[PDB]
Amino acid sequence: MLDDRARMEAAKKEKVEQILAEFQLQEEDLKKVMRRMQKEMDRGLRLETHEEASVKMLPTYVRSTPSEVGDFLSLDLGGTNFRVMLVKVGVKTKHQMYSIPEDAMTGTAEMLFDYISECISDFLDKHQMKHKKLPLGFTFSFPVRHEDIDKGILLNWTKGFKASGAEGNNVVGLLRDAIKRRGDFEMDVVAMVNDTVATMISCYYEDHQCEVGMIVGTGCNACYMEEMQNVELVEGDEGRMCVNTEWGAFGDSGELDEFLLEYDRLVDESSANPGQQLYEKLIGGKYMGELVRLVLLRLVDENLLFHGEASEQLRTRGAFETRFVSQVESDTGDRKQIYNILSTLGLRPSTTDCDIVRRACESVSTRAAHMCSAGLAGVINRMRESRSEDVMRITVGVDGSVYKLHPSFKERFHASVRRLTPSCEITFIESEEGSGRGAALVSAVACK
Ligand SMILES: CC(=O)N1CCC(c2nsc(Nc3ncc(Sc4ccccn4)cc3Oc3cccnc3C)n2)CC1
Ligand SMILES: OC[C@H]1O[C@H](O)[C@H](O)[C@@H](O)[C@@H]1O
Repeated sequence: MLDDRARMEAAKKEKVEQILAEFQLQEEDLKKVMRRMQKEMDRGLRLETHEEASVKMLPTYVRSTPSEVGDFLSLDLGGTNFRVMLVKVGVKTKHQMYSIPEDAMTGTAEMLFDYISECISDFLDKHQMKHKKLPLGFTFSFPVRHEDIDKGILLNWTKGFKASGAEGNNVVGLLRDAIKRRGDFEMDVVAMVNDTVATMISCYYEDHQCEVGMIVGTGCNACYMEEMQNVELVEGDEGRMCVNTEWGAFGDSGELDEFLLEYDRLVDESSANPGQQLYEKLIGGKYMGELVRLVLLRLVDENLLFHGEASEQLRTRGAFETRFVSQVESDTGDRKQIYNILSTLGLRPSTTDCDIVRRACESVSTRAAHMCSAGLAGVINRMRESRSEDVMRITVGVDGSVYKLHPSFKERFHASVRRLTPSCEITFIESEEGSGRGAALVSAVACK
Protein backbone atom coordinates (compact mmCIF):
# COMPACT_ATOMS: atom_id res chain seq x y z
CA MET A 1 0.00 0.00 0.00
CA LEU A 2 0.89 3.72 -0.24
CA ASP A 3 1.74 3.94 3.50
CA ASP A 4 4.04 0.87 3.46
CA ARG A 5 6.01 2.35 0.54
CA ALA A 6 6.07 5.76 2.35
CA ARG A 7 7.37 4.14 5.57
CA MET A 8 10.00 2.26 3.50
CA GLU A 9 11.14 5.50 1.79
CA ALA A 10 11.30 7.48 5.06
CA ALA A 11 13.35 4.76 6.83
CA LYS A 12 15.73 4.48 3.85
CA LYS A 13 16.21 8.29 3.65
CA GLU A 14 17.06 8.38 7.38
CA LYS A 15 19.68 5.60 7.04
CA VAL A 16 21.29 7.35 4.04
CA GLU A 17 21.47 10.66 5.98
CA GLN A 18 23.09 8.89 8.97
CA ILE A 19 25.82 7.53 6.64
CA LEU A 20 26.32 10.87 4.84
CA ALA A 21 26.49 12.84 8.13
CA GLU A 22 30.06 11.48 8.54
CA PHE A 23 31.16 14.03 5.87
CA GLN A 24 30.05 16.99 8.04
CA LEU A 25 32.63 19.45 9.31
CA GLN A 26 31.66 22.02 11.94
CA GLU A 27 33.09 25.57 11.94
CA GLU A 28 35.43 24.55 14.80
CA ASP A 29 36.74 21.57 12.75
CA LEU A 30 37.60 23.95 9.88
CA LYS A 31 39.30 26.41 12.28
CA LYS A 32 41.32 23.49 13.69
CA VAL A 33 42.38 22.42 10.14
CA MET A 34 43.18 26.07 9.29
CA ARG A 35 45.37 26.55 12.40
CA ARG A 36 47.32 23.32 11.76
CA MET A 37 47.87 24.39 8.13
CA GLN A 38 49.10 27.86 9.20
CA LYS A 39 51.63 26.20 11.54
CA GLU A 40 52.87 23.97 8.69
CA MET A 41 53.15 26.98 6.36
CA ASP A 42 55.36 28.81 8.88
CA ARG A 43 57.47 25.64 9.26
CA GLY A 44 57.91 25.23 5.47
CA LEU A 45 59.28 28.78 5.12
CA ARG A 46 61.98 28.42 7.80
CA LEU A 47 65.49 27.07 7.09
CA GLU A 48 65.48 25.04 10.35
CA THR A 49 62.19 23.23 9.68
CA HIS A 50 61.77 23.13 5.86
CA GLU A 51 63.03 19.53 5.51
CA GLU A 52 60.59 18.28 8.21
CA ALA A 53 57.54 20.30 7.05
CA SER A 54 54.71 18.60 5.12
CA VAL A 55 53.77 21.91 3.45
CA LYS A 56 56.96 22.76 1.55
CA MET A 57 56.33 26.47 0.74
CA LEU A 58 58.65 26.36 -2.27
CA PRO A 59 60.28 29.59 -3.54
CA THR A 60 59.30 30.20 -7.20
CA TYR A 61 61.79 33.02 -8.02
CA VAL A 62 58.84 35.05 -9.37
CA ARG A 63 59.23 38.50 -7.77
CA SER A 64 57.27 41.73 -7.22
CA THR A 65 60.22 44.01 -8.17
CA PRO A 66 60.98 43.87 -11.97
CA SER A 67 59.65 43.52 -19.87
CA GLU A 68 60.79 42.13 -23.23
CA VAL A 69 58.50 42.03 -26.30
CA GLY A 70 57.84 39.49 -29.09
CA ASP A 71 56.73 35.87 -29.56
CA PHE A 72 56.72 33.44 -26.62
CA LEU A 73 56.05 29.71 -26.44
CA SER A 74 54.21 28.35 -23.40
CA LEU A 75 53.94 24.69 -22.39
CA ASP A 76 51.60 23.16 -19.79
CA LEU A 77 51.97 19.72 -18.19
CA GLY A 78 50.04 18.47 -15.13
CA GLY A 79 46.43 19.67 -15.43
CA THR A 80 44.47 17.85 -18.11
CA ASN A 81 46.37 16.89 -21.30
CA PHE A 82 49.51 18.67 -22.63
CA ARG A 83 49.09 22.25 -23.91
CA VAL A 84 51.23 24.34 -26.28
CA MET A 85 50.55 28.07 -26.70
CA LEU A 86 52.09 30.86 -28.76
CA VAL A 87 51.66 34.26 -27.12
CA LYS A 88 52.69 37.66 -28.48
CA VAL A 89 53.71 40.24 -25.87
CA GLY A 90 53.72 43.86 -27.08
CA VAL A 91 48.70 39.80 -25.44
CA LYS A 92 47.53 37.75 -28.44
CA THR A 93 47.42 33.93 -28.43
CA LYS A 94 47.44 30.72 -30.54
CA HIS A 95 46.96 27.25 -29.01
CA GLN A 96 46.98 23.45 -29.32
CA MET A 97 46.26 20.63 -26.84
CA TYR A 98 47.51 17.04 -26.96
CA SER A 99 46.14 13.98 -25.21
CA ILE A 100 48.89 12.21 -23.23
CA PRO A 101 49.08 8.41 -23.78
CA GLU A 102 48.83 6.27 -20.61
CA ASP A 103 52.32 4.76 -21.05
CA ALA A 104 53.85 8.27 -21.29
CA MET A 105 52.49 9.16 -17.82
CA THR A 106 53.60 5.89 -16.15
CA GLY A 107 56.61 4.79 -18.29
CA THR A 108 60.01 6.53 -18.32
CA ALA A 109 60.84 10.26 -18.13
CA GLU A 110 62.53 9.82 -21.52
CA MET A 111 59.19 8.63 -22.99
CA LEU A 112 57.24 11.53 -21.42
CA PHE A 113 59.61 14.29 -22.54
CA ASP A 114 60.06 12.74 -26.01
CA TYR A 115 56.25 12.94 -26.35
CA ILE A 116 56.31 16.60 -25.19
CA SER A 117 59.03 17.25 -27.82
CA GLU A 118 56.95 15.48 -30.49
CA CYS A 119 53.97 17.72 -29.59
CA ILE A 120 56.05 20.93 -29.82
CA SER A 121 57.25 19.76 -33.26
CA ASP A 122 53.61 19.22 -34.36
CA PHE A 123 52.56 22.71 -33.13
CA LEU A 124 55.46 24.45 -34.89
CA ASP A 125 54.63 22.73 -38.22
CA LYS A 126 50.97 23.82 -37.93
CA HIS A 127 52.07 27.47 -37.70
CA GLN A 128 55.07 27.29 -40.12
CA MET A 129 57.60 28.24 -37.43
CA LYS A 130 59.83 25.19 -36.78
CA HIS A 131 62.75 27.37 -37.99
CA LYS A 132 62.05 29.94 -35.23
CA LYS A 133 63.96 29.71 -31.93
CA LEU A 134 61.77 31.21 -29.20
CA PRO A 135 61.91 31.97 -25.46
CA LEU A 136 59.89 29.22 -23.73
CA GLY A 137 57.99 29.13 -20.43
CA PHE A 138 57.10 25.76 -18.94
CA THR A 139 54.04 25.46 -16.73
CA PHE A 140 54.95 22.26 -14.86
CA SER A 141 52.30 21.45 -12.27
CA PHE A 142 54.30 19.44 -9.72
CA PRO A 143 56.44 20.24 -6.62
CA VAL A 144 59.79 21.71 -7.72
CA ARG A 145 62.78 22.87 -5.65
CA HIS A 146 64.05 25.89 -7.61
CA GLU A 147 67.62 27.19 -7.82
CA ASP A 148 66.36 29.93 -10.15
CA ILE A 149 63.40 30.73 -12.45
CA ASP A 150 64.91 28.43 -15.11
CA LYS A 151 66.31 25.60 -12.95
CA GLY A 152 64.62 23.25 -10.51
CA ILE A 153 64.45 19.60 -9.46
CA LEU A 154 61.28 17.51 -9.37
CA LEU A 155 60.71 16.57 -5.74
CA ASN A 156 58.02 13.95 -6.50
CA TRP A 157 55.28 13.24 -9.03
CA THR A 158 51.64 13.82 -8.02
CA LYS A 159 48.18 13.18 -9.58
CA GLY A 160 49.03 9.68 -10.90
CA PHE A 161 52.22 10.60 -12.76
CA LYS A 162 54.82 7.85 -12.26
CA ALA A 163 57.50 8.48 -14.95
CA SER A 164 60.79 6.88 -13.82
CA GLY A 165 64.07 8.83 -13.81
CA ALA A 166 62.52 12.28 -13.29
CA GLU A 167 62.40 12.70 -9.49
CA GLY A 168 65.51 14.43 -8.13
CA ASN A 169 66.44 15.81 -11.59
CA ASN A 170 66.36 19.26 -13.21
CA VAL A 171 62.99 19.40 -15.04
CA VAL A 172 64.28 22.14 -17.39
CA GLY A 173 67.24 19.79 -18.08
CA LEU A 174 64.81 16.92 -18.84
CA LEU A 175 63.01 19.16 -21.36
CA ARG A 176 66.25 20.49 -22.94
CA ASP A 177 67.67 16.94 -23.28
CA ALA A 178 64.49 15.72 -25.04
CA ILE A 179 64.51 18.71 -27.46
CA LYS A 180 68.18 17.88 -28.28
CA ARG A 181 67.51 14.10 -28.67
CA ARG A 182 64.85 14.92 -31.28
CA GLY A 183 66.93 17.69 -32.95
CA ASP A 184 63.90 18.90 -34.92
CA PHE A 185 63.64 22.43 -33.46
CA GLU A 186 65.37 24.75 -30.99
CA MET A 187 63.95 26.64 -28.01
CA ASP A 188 65.41 28.86 -25.29
CA VAL A 189 63.88 27.58 -22.02
CA VAL A 190 63.80 30.71 -19.85
CA ALA A 191 61.19 30.03 -17.12
CA MET A 192 59.48 27.19 -15.27
CA VAL A 193 56.37 27.96 -13.19
CA ASN A 194 53.74 26.03 -11.26
CA ASP A 195 50.13 26.29 -12.57
CA THR A 196 49.16 28.24 -9.42
CA VAL A 197 51.83 30.84 -10.37
CA ALA A 198 50.78 30.97 -14.06
CA THR A 199 47.19 31.57 -12.86
CA MET A 200 48.20 34.31 -10.38
CA ILE A 201 50.29 36.14 -13.02
CA SER A 202 47.60 35.92 -15.73
CA CYS A 203 45.04 37.21 -13.22
CA TYR A 204 47.47 39.92 -11.97
CA TYR A 205 47.62 41.14 -15.60
CA GLU A 206 43.87 41.96 -15.32
CA ASP A 207 43.87 43.05 -11.64
CA HIS A 208 47.04 44.31 -9.91
CA GLN A 209 45.61 43.39 -6.47
CA CYS A 210 45.97 39.69 -7.42
CA GLU A 211 48.65 38.21 -5.15
CA VAL A 212 47.19 34.70 -4.67
CA GLY A 213 46.85 31.91 -7.25
CA MET A 214 44.77 28.78 -6.61
CA ILE A 215 43.98 25.62 -8.59
CA VAL A 216 41.00 23.38 -7.86
CA GLY A 217 41.16 21.01 -10.86
CA THR A 218 42.75 17.55 -11.13
CA GLY A 219 44.83 18.58 -8.10
CA CYS A 220 44.55 21.28 -5.43
CA ASN A 221 47.25 23.83 -4.59
CA ALA A 222 47.86 27.55 -4.00
CA CYS A 223 50.62 30.14 -4.34
CA TYR A 224 50.91 33.63 -2.82
CA MET A 225 53.21 36.66 -2.64
CA GLU A 226 55.27 36.29 0.54
CA GLU A 227 57.56 38.92 2.09
CA MET A 228 61.16 38.12 1.07
CA GLN A 229 62.22 38.44 4.74
CA ASN A 230 59.99 35.41 5.49
CA VAL A 231 61.32 33.36 2.54
CA GLU A 232 64.40 32.11 4.44
CA LEU A 233 65.36 29.68 1.64
CA VAL A 234 66.31 32.63 -0.63
CA GLU A 235 68.90 35.23 0.45
CA GLY A 236 67.41 38.76 0.54
CA ASP A 237 64.63 40.65 2.33
CA GLU A 238 63.47 43.29 -0.19
CA GLY A 239 60.06 43.08 -1.86
CA ARG A 240 57.98 39.94 -2.37
CA MET A 241 58.42 36.48 -3.88
CA CYS A 242 55.76 34.01 -4.96
CA VAL A 243 55.73 30.90 -2.78
CA ASN A 244 54.28 27.60 -3.99
CA THR A 245 52.69 26.14 -0.83
CA GLU A 246 52.14 22.60 -2.20
CA TRP A 247 49.37 22.40 0.40
CA GLY A 248 48.10 19.17 -1.21
CA ALA A 249 50.72 17.33 0.87
CA PHE A 250 49.25 18.63 4.16
CA GLY A 251 48.25 15.58 6.21
CA ASP A 252 51.09 13.42 4.79
CA SER A 253 52.73 13.51 8.23
CA GLY A 254 49.45 12.65 10.01
CA GLU A 255 48.02 16.17 10.52
CA LEU A 256 44.54 15.22 9.22
CA ASP A 257 44.24 11.73 10.78
CA GLU A 258 41.08 12.40 12.85
CA PHE A 259 39.23 13.76 9.77
CA LEU A 260 39.94 10.84 7.42
CA LEU A 261 37.00 8.57 6.56
CA GLU A 262 37.01 4.96 5.29
CA TYR A 263 36.37 6.31 1.75
CA ASP A 264 39.51 8.51 2.05
CA ARG A 265 41.64 5.55 3.18
CA LEU A 266 40.37 3.44 0.26
CA VAL A 267 41.05 6.21 -2.30
CA ASP A 268 44.55 6.66 -0.85
CA GLU A 269 45.38 2.92 -0.77
CA SER A 270 44.31 2.42 -4.43
CA SER A 271 46.14 5.57 -5.65
CA ALA A 272 49.49 5.82 -7.48
CA ASN A 273 50.88 7.70 -4.44
CA PRO A 274 49.66 5.93 -1.24
CA GLY A 275 50.11 8.01 1.92
CA GLN A 276 50.82 11.19 -0.10
CA GLN A 277 48.80 14.29 -1.14
CA LEU A 278 46.19 13.48 1.56
CA TYR A 279 44.68 17.01 1.74
CA GLU A 280 44.46 17.12 -2.07
CA LYS A 281 42.73 13.70 -2.03
CA LEU A 282 39.86 15.35 -0.06
CA ILE A 283 39.34 18.05 -2.72
CA GLY A 284 40.90 17.36 -6.14
CA GLY A 285 38.96 16.30 -9.23
CA LYS A 286 41.22 13.27 -9.67
CA TYR A 287 39.70 11.93 -6.44
CA MET A 288 36.26 13.54 -5.93
CA GLY A 289 34.30 11.30 -8.34
CA GLU A 290 36.04 8.23 -6.88
CA LEU A 291 35.02 9.30 -3.35
CA VAL A 292 31.39 9.52 -4.56
CA ARG A 293 31.68 6.05 -6.19
CA LEU A 294 32.84 4.47 -2.90
CA VAL A 295 30.01 6.17 -0.99
CA LEU A 296 27.52 4.77 -3.54
CA LEU A 297 29.06 1.28 -3.10
CA ARG A 298 28.59 1.53 0.68
CA LEU A 299 24.93 2.53 0.14
CA VAL A 300 24.52 -0.40 -2.29
CA ASP A 301 26.07 -2.74 0.34
CA GLU A 302 23.57 -1.45 2.94
CA ASN A 303 20.71 -2.19 0.46
CA LEU A 304 19.87 1.55 0.27
CA LEU A 305 20.65 1.97 -3.45
CA PHE A 306 20.00 0.05 -6.69
CA HIS A 307 18.33 -2.91 -4.86
CA GLY A 308 21.77 -3.70 -3.36
CA GLU A 309 23.21 -4.73 -6.73
CA ALA A 310 25.80 -2.55 -8.46
CA SER A 311 26.58 -2.70 -12.19
CA GLU A 312 30.00 -3.62 -13.63
CA GLN A 313 30.58 0.05 -14.53
CA LEU A 314 29.73 1.29 -11.00
CA ARG A 315 32.24 -1.26 -9.66
CA THR A 316 34.95 -0.02 -12.09
CA ARG A 317 37.76 2.18 -10.65
CA GLY A 318 37.49 5.82 -11.80
CA ALA A 319 34.16 5.25 -13.60
CA PHE A 320 32.22 7.84 -11.59
CA GLU A 321 33.90 10.89 -13.10
CA THR A 322 34.15 14.16 -11.16
CA ARG A 323 32.26 15.84 -14.04
CA PHE A 324 29.33 13.51 -13.16
CA VAL A 325 29.35 15.00 -9.61
CA SER A 326 29.01 18.49 -11.18
CA GLN A 327 26.30 17.27 -13.63
CA VAL A 328 24.30 15.52 -10.83
CA GLU A 329 24.34 18.70 -8.71
CA SER A 330 23.23 20.73 -11.78
CA ASP A 331 19.91 18.81 -11.86
CA THR A 332 16.93 21.22 -11.80
CA GLY A 333 14.62 18.87 -9.84
CA ASP A 334 13.19 16.52 -12.49
CA ARG A 335 16.07 14.01 -11.90
CA LYS A 336 16.80 13.82 -15.68
CA GLN A 337 20.50 14.79 -15.43
CA ILE A 338 21.01 12.23 -12.64
CA TYR A 339 19.09 9.50 -14.53
CA ASN A 340 21.22 9.96 -17.69
CA ILE A 341 24.54 9.55 -15.83
CA LEU A 342 23.34 6.48 -13.91
CA SER A 343 21.84 4.95 -17.09
CA THR A 344 25.19 5.24 -18.94
CA LEU A 345 26.77 3.53 -15.89
CA GLY A 346 24.50 0.52 -16.62
CA LEU A 347 22.10 1.18 -13.75
CA ARG A 348 18.29 1.26 -13.72
CA PRO A 349 17.65 3.92 -11.05
CA SER A 350 14.38 4.79 -9.34
CA THR A 351 13.49 8.43 -8.52
CA THR A 352 14.74 7.95 -4.93
CA ASP A 353 17.97 6.29 -6.21
CA CYS A 354 18.59 9.54 -8.12
CA ASP A 355 17.86 11.64 -5.00
CA ILE A 356 20.26 9.53 -2.89
CA VAL A 357 23.02 9.88 -5.54
CA ARG A 358 22.52 13.69 -5.45
CA ARG A 359 22.80 13.71 -1.64
CA ALA A 360 26.03 11.64 -1.83
CA CYS A 361 27.48 14.07 -4.43
CA GLU A 362 26.52 17.09 -2.28
CA SER A 363 28.13 15.50 0.82
CA VAL A 364 31.51 14.89 -0.91
CA SER A 365 31.63 18.23 -2.80
CA THR A 366 30.56 20.29 0.24
CA ARG A 367 33.30 18.69 2.37
CA ALA A 368 35.77 19.42 -0.46
CA ALA A 369 34.69 23.11 -0.60
CA HIS A 370 34.91 23.46 3.19
CA MET A 371 38.30 21.68 3.52
CA CYS A 372 39.68 23.84 0.68
CA SER A 373 38.35 26.98 2.42
CA ALA A 374 40.45 26.23 5.54
CA GLY A 375 43.55 26.15 3.32
CA LEU A 376 42.92 29.47 1.56
CA ALA A 377 41.77 31.09 4.84
CA GLY A 378 45.11 30.02 6.34
CA VAL A 379 47.04 31.70 3.50
CA ILE A 380 44.97 34.92 3.62
CA ASN A 381 45.07 35.32 7.44
CA ARG A 382 48.87 34.78 7.39
CA MET A 383 49.25 37.43 4.66
CA ARG A 384 47.16 39.94 6.67
CA GLU A 385 49.34 39.30 9.76
CA SER A 386 52.65 39.48 7.84
CA ARG A 387 51.68 42.76 6.14
CA SER A 388 50.45 44.25 9.47
CA GLU A 389 47.17 45.45 7.92
CA ASP A 390 44.01 46.13 9.96
CA VAL A 391 41.89 45.42 6.85
CA MET A 392 43.38 43.51 3.92
CA ARG A 393 41.90 43.90 0.45
CA ILE A 394 43.12 41.05 -1.76
CA THR A 395 42.33 39.42 -5.11
CA VAL A 396 42.58 35.64 -5.52
CA GLY A 397 43.03 34.24 -9.05
CA VAL A 398 41.53 30.77 -9.58
CA ASP A 399 41.62 28.04 -12.26
CA GLY A 400 40.56 24.37 -12.39
CA SER A 401 37.60 22.29 -13.56
CA VAL A 402 36.20 21.68 -10.05
CA TYR A 403 36.08 25.41 -9.17
CA LYS A 404 34.98 26.56 -12.65
CA LEU A 405 32.45 23.85 -13.64
CA HIS A 406 30.81 22.58 -10.41
CA PRO A 407 27.45 24.41 -9.93
CA SER A 408 27.83 24.85 -6.14
CA PHE A 409 31.51 24.43 -5.11
CA LYS A 410 32.35 28.09 -5.82
CA GLU A 411 29.43 29.43 -3.71
CA ARG A 412 30.14 27.12 -0.74
CA PHE A 413 33.91 27.73 -0.94
CA HIS A 414 33.66 31.56 -1.11
CA ALA A 415 31.17 31.73 1.81
CA SER A 416 33.37 29.54 4.03
CA VAL A 417 36.69 31.34 3.19
CA ARG A 418 35.01 34.67 4.04
CA ARG A 419 33.67 33.35 7.38
CA LEU A 420 37.20 32.15 8.26
CA THR A 421 39.02 35.39 7.26
CA PRO A 422 38.02 38.27 9.62
CA SER A 423 38.85 41.83 8.42
CA CYS A 424 39.58 40.68 4.84
CA GLU A 425 37.89 41.87 1.64
CA ILE A 426 38.43 39.08 -0.89
CA THR A 427 37.77 39.40 -4.62
CA PHE A 428 37.81 36.16 -6.61
CA ILE A 429 38.63 36.21 -10.34
CA GLU A 430 38.79 33.37 -12.89
CA SER A 431 41.71 32.57 -15.20
CA GLU A 432 39.63 32.96 -18.42
CA GLU A 433 42.76 33.06 -20.59
CA GLY A 434 44.74 29.89 -19.76
CA SER A 435 48.07 29.24 -17.99
CA GLY A 436 49.93 30.09 -21.22
CA ARG A 437 49.49 33.86 -20.83
CA GLY A 438 50.83 33.66 -17.25
CA ALA A 439 53.84 31.57 -18.32
CA ALA A 440 54.62 33.98 -21.20
CA LEU A 441 54.37 37.11 -19.04
CA VAL A 442 56.87 35.49 -16.65
CA SER A 443 59.08 34.47 -19.63
CA ALA A 444 59.00 38.06 -20.98
CA VAL A 445 60.72 39.24 -17.79
CA ALA A 446 62.83 36.09 -17.16
CA CYS A 447 64.47 36.10 -20.64
CA LYS A 448 66.49 39.20 -19.60
C1 LIG B 1 66.38 39.13 -12.87
C2 LIG B 1 65.84 37.70 -12.93
O1 LIG B 1 66.38 36.95 -13.75
N1 LIG B 1 64.81 37.30 -12.12
C3 LIG B 1 64.26 35.93 -12.15
C4 LIG B 1 62.76 36.01 -12.57
C5 LIG B 1 61.94 37.06 -11.78
C6 LIG B 1 60.55 37.32 -12.37
N2 LIG B 1 60.30 36.91 -13.59
S1 LIG B 1 58.69 37.38 -13.92
C7 LIG B 1 58.54 38.08 -12.34
N3 LIG B 1 57.36 38.67 -11.97
C8 LIG B 1 56.25 39.09 -12.75
N4 LIG B 1 56.24 38.80 -14.08
C9 LIG B 1 55.19 39.20 -14.85
C10 LIG B 1 54.12 39.89 -14.29
S2 LIG B 1 52.79 40.37 -15.34
C11 LIG B 1 52.80 42.15 -15.39
C12 LIG B 1 51.68 42.84 -15.89
C13 LIG B 1 51.71 44.24 -15.92
C14 LIG B 1 52.84 44.93 -15.44
C15 LIG B 1 53.92 44.18 -14.95
N5 LIG B 1 53.90 42.81 -14.92
C16 LIG B 1 54.11 40.19 -12.92
C17 LIG B 1 55.20 39.79 -12.13
O2 LIG B 1 55.27 40.03 -10.76
C18 LIG B 1 54.76 41.13 -10.09
C19 LIG B 1 55.13 42.44 -10.44
C20 LIG B 1 54.59 43.52 -9.71
C21 LIG B 1 53.72 43.25 -8.65
N6 LIG B 1 53.36 41.98 -8.30
C22 LIG B 1 53.88 40.94 -9.01
C23 LIG B 1 53.44 39.55 -8.57
N7 LIG B 1 59.65 37.95 -11.64
C24 LIG B 1 62.70 38.40 -11.59
C25 LIG B 1 64.17 38.20 -11.14
O1 LIG C 1 47.55 21.15 -10.61
C1 LIG C 1 47.22 21.53 -9.27
C2 LIG C 1 48.29 21.04 -8.30
O2 LIG C 1 48.29 19.60 -8.31
C3 LIG C 1 49.21 18.98 -7.41
O3 LIG C 1 48.86 19.29 -6.05
C4 LIG C 1 50.64 19.43 -7.72
O4 LIG C 1 51.52 18.81 -6.78
C5 LIG C 1 50.75 20.96 -7.69
O5 LIG C 1 52.06 21.37 -8.09
C6 LIG C 1 49.70 21.59 -8.60
O6 LIG C 1 49.74 23.02 -8.45
